[PDB]
Formats: sequence, structure tokens, C-alpha cells
Amino acid sequence: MLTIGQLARIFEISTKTLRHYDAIGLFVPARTGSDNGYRYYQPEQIEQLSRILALRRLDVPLEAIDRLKRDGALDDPQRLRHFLQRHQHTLREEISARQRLLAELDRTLATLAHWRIRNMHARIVERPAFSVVGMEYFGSAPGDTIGQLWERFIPREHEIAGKHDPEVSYGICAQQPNGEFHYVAGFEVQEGWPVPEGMVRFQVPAQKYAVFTHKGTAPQIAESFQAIYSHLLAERGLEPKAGVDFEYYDQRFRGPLDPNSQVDLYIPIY
Amino acid sequence: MLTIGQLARIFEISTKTLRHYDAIGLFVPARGYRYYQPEQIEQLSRILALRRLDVPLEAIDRLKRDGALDDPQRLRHFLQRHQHTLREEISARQRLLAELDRTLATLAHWRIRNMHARIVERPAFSVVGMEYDTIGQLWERFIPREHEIAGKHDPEVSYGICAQQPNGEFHYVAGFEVQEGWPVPEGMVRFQVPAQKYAVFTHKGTAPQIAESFQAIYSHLLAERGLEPKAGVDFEYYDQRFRGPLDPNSQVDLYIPIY
Amino acid sequence: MLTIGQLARIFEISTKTLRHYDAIGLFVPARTGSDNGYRYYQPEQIEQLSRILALRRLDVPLEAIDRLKRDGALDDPQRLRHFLQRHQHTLREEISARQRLLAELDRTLATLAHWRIRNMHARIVERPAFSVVGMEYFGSAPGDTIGQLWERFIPREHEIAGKHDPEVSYGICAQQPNGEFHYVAGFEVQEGWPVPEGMVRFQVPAQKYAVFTHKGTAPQIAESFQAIYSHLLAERGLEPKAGVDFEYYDQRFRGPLDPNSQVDLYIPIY
Amino acid sequence: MLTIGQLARIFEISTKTLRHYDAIGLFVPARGYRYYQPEQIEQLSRILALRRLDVPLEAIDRLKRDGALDDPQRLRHFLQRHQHTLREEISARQRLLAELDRTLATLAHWRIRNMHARIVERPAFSVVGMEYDTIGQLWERFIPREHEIAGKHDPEVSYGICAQQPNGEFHYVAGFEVQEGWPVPEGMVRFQVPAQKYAVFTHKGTAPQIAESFQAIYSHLLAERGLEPKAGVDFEYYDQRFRGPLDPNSQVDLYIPIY
Repeated sequence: MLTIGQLARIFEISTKTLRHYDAIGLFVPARTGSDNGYRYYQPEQIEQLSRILALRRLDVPLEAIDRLKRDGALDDPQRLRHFLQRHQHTLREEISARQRLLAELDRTLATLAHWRIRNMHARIVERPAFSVVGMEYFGSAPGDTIGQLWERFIPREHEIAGKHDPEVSYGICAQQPNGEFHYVAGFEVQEGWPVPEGMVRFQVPAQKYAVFTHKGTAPQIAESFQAIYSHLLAERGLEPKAGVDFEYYDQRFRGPLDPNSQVDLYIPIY
Repeated sequence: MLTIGQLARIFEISTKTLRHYDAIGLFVPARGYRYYQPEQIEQLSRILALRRLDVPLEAIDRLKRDGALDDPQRLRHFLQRHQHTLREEISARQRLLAELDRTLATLAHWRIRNMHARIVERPAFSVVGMEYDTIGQLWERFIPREHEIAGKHDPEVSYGICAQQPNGEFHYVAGFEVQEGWPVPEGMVRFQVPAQKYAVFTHKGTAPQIAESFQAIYSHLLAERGLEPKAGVDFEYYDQRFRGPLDPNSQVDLYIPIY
Repeated sequence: MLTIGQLARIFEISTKTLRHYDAIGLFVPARTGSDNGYRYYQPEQIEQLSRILALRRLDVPLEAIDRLKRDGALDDPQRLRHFLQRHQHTLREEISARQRLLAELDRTLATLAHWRIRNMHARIVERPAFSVVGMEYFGSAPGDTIGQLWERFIPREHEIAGKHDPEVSYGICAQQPNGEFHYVAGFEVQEGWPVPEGMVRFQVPAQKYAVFTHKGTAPQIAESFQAIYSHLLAERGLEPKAGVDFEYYDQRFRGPLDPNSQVDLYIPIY
Repeated sequence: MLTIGQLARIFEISTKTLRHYDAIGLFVPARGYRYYQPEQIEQLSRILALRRLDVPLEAIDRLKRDGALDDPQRLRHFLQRHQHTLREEISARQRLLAELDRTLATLAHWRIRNMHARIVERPAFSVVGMEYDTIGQLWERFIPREHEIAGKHDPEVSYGICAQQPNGEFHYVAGFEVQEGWPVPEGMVRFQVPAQKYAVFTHKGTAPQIAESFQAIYSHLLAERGLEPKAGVDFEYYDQRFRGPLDPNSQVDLYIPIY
């Protein structure tokens, strides 16, 4: 024979959560304090109660519990199991609707993408050869990428002297003679200044450009490269010249992972 | 130029779902006839896959020319602020489902524990039915043939008879206890069940589960009551409390021979 | 004390599946028939075995089982639970990879769609008014659609007399004066023949058409209607005229749900 | 005009993954020097999302100009012949997971059943520690302060003390059994545990589970051994067998006062 205190100890509840139940008539003790309040619980009530405080863990309304125990389904192992299979069935169908509504979210996650990437503004721009000074990337260097280079660069943003435009930053995509991906983040510089250490100097040659205004993120760049080289050029009517392409970050760029930013894409054309 | 029905013929839209939006301001013909325009329809296709996830008619109404009615950039992270919401709305269910899958744990024992053994003596008797890879079909085929057996003693009571052949081999017979001397239909057979004293356990539930009660009976249930299992002719016993091999709310008396 | 027969009875196995185990040394009886083969099992072996024939239900190799019981993890409730949580963890991560590879299947399920629907051939066609005879649909009739009308029509395909072309079938999309969706499946007929019962007669007026060659299914039609009215017209450079549009089924149509079929889409233009 | 590296710079492709395809025939420059072309790249983008689901290099090789290398119609039903395959490859796991979730059922009882009570008498003793919404943090804060307590009798043994206040209220103290007379650090307190005869149950597992053993002990475990529960000072007992409040492979002696 047990008390409200040790019962709350083995169920980890407030002793008034039981008084909460005691007054409801939901979990009444097997004995009354008919005078000075000696309230005593029987050790069989433990599982009669343990089922309640595991049905509550299913968000079953505490009032929905009591109506089961008035019809008797709460002290019946057969009737309780039936209800619990129904509530089980409703849960997985709540999952089913939502599992089928995210297959429907990733199917519009490629329909949002293909509206901009088609409805994309472009203009033709020609430029003479210029000089970009900064640090470089290697498509084979273990443990590095575009987010990593622009991470360790921007602290050294001030070092470049002779900047041609402080608000304009370049991300160049050329190669080594082995076709390796030679990336350089840097600034257009006036031609007569010291190259810092350990920074490099890349000469972008004179090229004719198709300038596409990206709207999105830096990981959204590689796939917008695809549409341009794969299909958007022949659409627009122009031809890919082999040379040096680069992204063009501007005042209108407000973060690598901010989708409301923009990036200009300079691809060589004829 | 598109007319009010022509805005409806494109897809599965009612003629009033538009004037539904007119008084609101969610979408209005540009200019008592009313007019319609070319990419005024992208304004309505995005809404669809948004209403195909039940965005409120008022949620959109701000979401319109606040931005982004038109910016396809804010609605890409927005949509993953809703792939976020939904996939956690799912994950919530999983632990609920998982913890139910484990609340379904204690179910077996509150039943098995509350499974008492009644001791029953049955004089020898004879049952005719079908004899034997799966005992499931053995019932599937026999239940329609069930009115070919004459002289039934109680037609509601079928017997799932498991004989203990000495090899041992599985002998199983499903039939009805019948007065002797009646004829046996071809493809049926008359099994004679010897007189035995049984331990009778009422199993509550489902035909593939009853193996559970069997292991419970033979591991510890018989021991707890002092009874000694006896190799012989056990049988499953069915009556009005049997409502299918898959209904968790039906009862099957298991008849276990003892000494 | 039990035997191989009743043990197989309570586990629903072949009696040689136990002999299979008996020879392996995996489930040896607690006693030998040291002479005439009296093989006897103890009732405690039931759960010692019940764990095996529930681990087999997890496709755990029967040889992987035995090596657990040589190291002792099979008769230990603590060590078995640890292994079972690891195998649990691997299962959900098998789910995780595949649950994440179908969000990746429904994301390309809109990228496959937007290649054709952009790379879509079209030509301009002008036609005088003709007559189509068949049965009609109603966008408000309870329990009906395009699959249902073409279902109950094709059996009555022979009844139409005066056919202009037996291989060509039309699916018309006009209204009632209330903007309701008035669909008619039918055939182009020579103008002087009896209208069957209960079939109707729709006069398609003289119109200028943008003819788009659908590739897909009948449910793939409504969304190809979208791209045309929504964006593909201004792309192509022409204007939507209000009137009567229809699908055009041909020799090159090989089934409503056969994706390798084609359908010509006639939309009124200027 | 695109060069061999230029076919690689577009995406995350090695300079040899192409010549990988050259000898095969899966993709070859039209005419070490070799040449490249404009929608020869769609021929390679579809492959990606096909290799992003690991289609065999030889499966594709037929799938190419057999059809459909180019027909975007066969590869839409094909892809759902693989949404089919994968979503059943998942569903298979679920029943395995679900039936494991229910194989995890019988786990509790094979443990609880095999939980014996040792009867232990402890002369009165004193423990100093921290006193008390959640007893989880009560340990989280105290474990670093654990070397401020001087005069420890055994430093590996911590005590989770639950006093039975008459109201009743939750009194809980987490500390170390210490020789009396040493000083008590501020924000700690010295609890005196009376002399009691205990029933000691070794619990195998995890701090949020131990409520399980508590209900098992107080519902039927104490009865089965004739012992009478006694309101008093119970305490959880930790030692080298305790490896965290979430590790299912650690042991916690529960100390239950009896008559």
C-alpha cells in the first residue's frame, strides 16, 4: 500500500498532478481519508495509472481518457488495444498526407527554379584586358571550395593597393594547362602596384561577354552555369568562345547564402 | 483576351472562385465586364502549389505585393521554411509513432499475464475435415466446403487439430466435431481425437500471434500452475468469439493436453 | 521437457530446421540421444530460441547469430540490446539515404518535365469551320472526367456515319454561356448525316491555330495547357484569341496513359 | 568550342572521368585532339541525376541510343519505375523497423524479470551535495563541483538521494558519502541518511528508464519476495558501472527501504 509521494516518485510527477486526478474522479485512491485525509493507493493502480501517463504522452486529451474508463475500455486489454491501433492508424496517415505533401514540395522546388532561370535578363558587354589580384583556389586541393576561399580572403580585403573599384569583386574560372579548375578571387587593380603575399595576379584577356544577372546563392551558381552553357546560349542566339569566365559581385550582392542577392555572370561569346 | 469561363477552363477552377478573389483583392481583373491579361496567370499558378499546401487566403494577401508576389527568390527559401515546418511536423509524428510502437510493447504482457488456464476433460470424439506448407490456406479452402459435413454436433465450433506424430511430423486437421457414422466427403477425412485432460487458455487476438501464447504456455504458464505438458492431440478451438485470422479482437481457446 | 515436434509446433517451423540448427551447434538440445536418439529440449530454450527466430526475421545471417552466442552476446540481455540498437540505427539510415534519394527523385520529376515543355515543336495552322459529332462532358456533373467520357464513347465509335477521317478524333474545350466547361469528344463528320442518340453536334468555327505537339499523357495535358497560355505564347510571339480550343488525337496517339503517345493542341491565336 | 578541362570546369567532374567514357562508348568527343558540341551536354546532365542515383555504367550504355538517350518521355515513367523500386525498398525497412520497434518490446521484461533483490543493511551515514524542476540538471551542475567536497569515503560512488517529506514533497540530494565533520561548500548541504534495511535492485540502462524499475519494484517485484515497502530515504547508487544518464549499457543500484 502506497502514498501520493512515492507514487509521484515512481512516475516523476507533481504530487498535485495526482490531486488534479483525484478531484476529477479519474485516478481516485482505493481508500479515502474519511476524516484526517490518509490517502492510500494500491500497488495495482500503478499500471492502471501507467497507461494514463503513457496515453497523455500521445496527446490524448485527459478528458478523452476519463470517458474511456467510464465505458470500461481503459481497464480492458482488448478494447484499449483496438483504440490504440486506430490512433496509430491516424498518426501514420497524418504522416502519409505530409510525406506526400513534401514530395509535392520538392516537385515545386524545381518549378520555382525554372521560372527565373528562363525569365533571366541578359545583355552584351565587351571589355579590354584587365588585371585581377587576389588569392587562388585549386579544384583538387583536399578540403577547400568557393565558400572556403572567400572565407579566408575577405579579412585580407584591405591589403590590395591600387584597387580600380572597391565595391566590385571578381571570381575567375580559368584552368591550368592540365584542364584543372583554377579559381581566383580578386579585385580589378590599377596595373602598377605590388602583388601582396601570398596573393596572385591573373590577366583576364579582352573578351566579348554574355552578362547574365544571377538571382540566388553561390551554390545556385553551378546550375545556372549549366542552363547558360547547355541551352540558354543557343536560345539567346550566340556562341560560346573558349577562354576565361567569371562571376561579378556588385553593390547588389548582399551575401553568399542570401537568396535576395545578385551576381553577374560573364561568359565569353562571339 | 480571356473570358471569365476561359480563366476557368484552363484548370479545375470554379466560375465563382475568381469573384471570390475580386472583393478580397487577392486577384482582380484589370478593368460591367472585366478584363484579363497574359502573365496575370503566373500570379495564379504559384498560388496553386501554395494552396496545394493550404496557405491561408489571408496569408497570401499580404505575401502578394509585399513581396514576393513576383520575386522567385524569396519564395525559394520560404518554401524551405515550409519544408522545414512540414518535415518537423512529420518527425514529431515518428517519435509519437515510435513511442506508440513501444507503447504497443507492454500490450502483449498485460494480455498474456491475464490469461488463465481452465482444466477440462473431454471424452474421446471424432472430427471430419481437411488434412495436412501453410495452414492459412487450409482454412481458406475448407470454409466454403463447411456445409458438406453432415451430423454436426455444434456447427459454430470448428477445431484446429494438431496431432503429435512420432517422427515428429506436422499433422493438422480443420473440421467439425460430428456424430460418428455419417459419411465423409471426398477430400475430407475423419480424425478420432482421444480422451484427454487439457489445459485451456483463451487467446485474445490473431491467428499468427497464437504462436506467442504457445511459447508462453510451454515456457512458464503451465509451470506456474503445476501442470505437466503431455505430448498428444492439442487443438485450437473456435466459436462465436472468432471473427477472422486477422482481427485483434477475437478469442481462440487453446487446448493443451496435460497429465 | 519438450520434443522437436511440439517445439516446431509453437514456432511454426519444419522439424528439420531444428535438425539444421542441431547439427550446426547453434541450437543443440539440453540432452543427447546418446544411443537411440531421444532428443529433448528444456522449456527455457524456448526464448533462447525465440530470440533467434526473431533475429532471423531481421535478415541477420544465421552464421552471424552463432558468433554472437560464442562471445556470449546472445544469452546476455544487455549486450543483445546494444547490437539491436546498432542494427536499428543502420536500418533508419538506410531509410534516411533512400528517404533523401526520393526527395531527389521528385526534384528531377519537375526537371524532366521542363525540358520537353520548353523544347516543344509548334507550327501555325488555319482551318475553316467544321462539324464534330459525339458525346459531351460537363465540368460540374458529379462523378465524371475525360477518362470517363472517352471510356463510354469508344465502344460507340462505329455509330458515327459520314466520318471525314476515321483515325482523327477531337476533344473540344468550349463553354456554356455560364462559363462552364463544355467538353465534347467526337469526330469530324461530313455535314449531311444523322446525329446519333444520345450524341451531340458542335460547330468549331474558323480559327487560326498554334499547334503544339504534346508528348505524354492525358493528365499531362492540363499542365501543358498552362505553359502555353501562361508563358509559351508570348515566348513564341503570338496572341491568345478567345474561342474554341481542342486536342487532336492522331495515328501517333497510342493510349491515354502511354507516355510515348502524342497529342496536337489547337489553341486560337491572331 | 569546349576543351577537355572546359568539359570539367562546368561541374564537379575529373579530367579522366571523360576518357573513362571514351573507350567504353558511353560518351565520346565527336572527332589526336578531340572535339565537343552544344547539346552533347544534355546527354550528360540527365546522366548526372541518374548517377546521383547510381545507375550502372553498363545499364546506361544500353539505355543510351536504344532509347531513351534523348526521348524525355520514356525516362519519366522509367523514373517512377525507380520511385516505385526505392519507395518499396523503404517500405521493406519500415516493417523491419516497426517489427524491430516491437522486437524492442520483449526487451524490457527479459531485463526486469532478471532483476533480483539483494537485502542490505546500511548503518546511518551522511552525504553532502546539492539539494532540491528537473533532476537532470541537478547532476549537470554538480559533477564539476564534485572535487570541492573533502573527506570522501569512496569518490567513485555518488548517491541520488530521495527523501520522503511528509507533505509529500520532492527532496532530492546528489552527493558523496563523506566522513562527518568536514566542511560543506556554499551551495551544498549535508544530508544525514538514517540507518535502514534496503531492497537493492540493480537497474541496467538509462536514467529516464529507472522509473520503469521503480514501478516494477513497487507494483510486484517486492511482493514476489515477501518484502514490505517502507516510506523512508531511498537513493540511487552510482559507481564504475555508471557511464552516463544516456547509455543503455550502464548499471544503477536502486536502494528501496523495507521492513
